[PDB]
Amino acid sequence: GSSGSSGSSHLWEFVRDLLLSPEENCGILEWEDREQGIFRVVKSEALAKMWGQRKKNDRMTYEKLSRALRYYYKTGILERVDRRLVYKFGKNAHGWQEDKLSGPSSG
Repeated sequence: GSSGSSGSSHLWEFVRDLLLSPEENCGILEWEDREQGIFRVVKSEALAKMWGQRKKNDRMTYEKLSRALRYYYKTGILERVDRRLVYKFGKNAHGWQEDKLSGPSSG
């Protein structure tokens, strides 16, 4: 059977899905680099507002959302950038990445 149930939600996933779902996302993000996976948050306000709705957090706002954007750097899910309102999915994240690139080294 197939439906589409994960069980554990995640911001990095929500914000990412928006990039692959132009039908739901309304000029909220931008694809700075498809290969690298870098994206920009054109609407830092709409980004959070929409996020909260997913977590039923009426008090959801960028200031708060970021909390997870900066906490992802520890796990690798996200990649710290030296730009403004510009984030990039690390290697820990999946779905956005393309092609099969591992490297000359392996375990």
